Amino acid sequence: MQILLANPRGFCAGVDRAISIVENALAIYGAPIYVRHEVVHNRYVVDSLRERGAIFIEQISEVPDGAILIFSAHGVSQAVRNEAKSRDLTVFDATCPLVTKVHMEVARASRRGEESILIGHAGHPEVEGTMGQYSNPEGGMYLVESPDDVWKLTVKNEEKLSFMTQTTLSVDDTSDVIDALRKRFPKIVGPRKDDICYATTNRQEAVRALAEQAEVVLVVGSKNSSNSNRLAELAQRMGKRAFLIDDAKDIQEEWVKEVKCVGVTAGASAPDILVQNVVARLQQLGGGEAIPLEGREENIVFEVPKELR
Ligand SMILES: O=P(O)(O)OP(=O)(O)OCCCCO
Ligand code: SF4
Repeated sequence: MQILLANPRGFCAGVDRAISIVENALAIYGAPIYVRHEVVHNRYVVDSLRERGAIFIEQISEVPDGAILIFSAHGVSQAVRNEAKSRDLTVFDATCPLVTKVHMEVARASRRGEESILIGHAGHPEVEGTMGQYSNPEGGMYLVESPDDVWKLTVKNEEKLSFMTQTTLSVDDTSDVIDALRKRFPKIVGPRKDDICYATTNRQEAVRALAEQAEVVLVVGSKNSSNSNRLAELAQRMGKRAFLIDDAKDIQEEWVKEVKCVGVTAGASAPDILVQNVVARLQQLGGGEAIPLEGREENIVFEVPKELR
């Protein structure tokens, strides 16, 4: 059985920065360091950090006075930030710079009192954080997930309307929502294409090329990671069996029995050691040396804030 590796795969620049922010906090200040939400949606990364004394909470009212609190890479609402700010807390912000870029647009729309539409998945923490930058009651901030949602949306002034997206969506599905938004609201203003980040776009392009070659695709990533689920979905829609797995223990022998080519990729929140262990297990199940595919080069790094070097 041949094993192909997608390229690019695995950690993006925002995830590497956010993990480094927690580790450095722990190294500088000691345990405990509190973190609002899983710093990234990866069970291994979060368990790792938990065993080293990070405490992950959902709500700020779970954090003691005077503690150190880190916001996860997904970002947080103005309300969360004020709730932390007017509290005793030392805060470091691990929000990815590419999520903050979208927040700055929503904030500008809010100040002008002009309506904004976010394309994103209800309940996702990045969506809560981004919707949560809009506060002007004179305007409005609306979430849409699909063309159907666009077809039922009514707004107050469609002459003054902008859109923004979550960064970890399907490029193809988002394109269909934006096509609907432009047809419904011909004056709507937005980015050229979407706010989908380089890392999401690049891993979906890489998984398309992988699925073209492989009969079965394993995507290393946790169930609550949006971008990881989009990679699995993409391979499934190309007609390949695709599984989202946390680690090598999850591989069921039936999935690769009689399979001549298996592909492996990893979401932006999944560490390389997990892919290494998945490859070692596929080798036990008859796979040969892992062959990395040729891929688009990634060169972006985001540094930790100087306070945490
Ligand atoms: O893919 P999602 O947005 O669920 O988040 P993740 O933690 O799995 O991957 C890194 C994204 C962090 C902010 O975009
Ligand atoms: S997936 Fe994209 S937006 Fe999210 S942390 Fe990575 S680079 Fe940033």
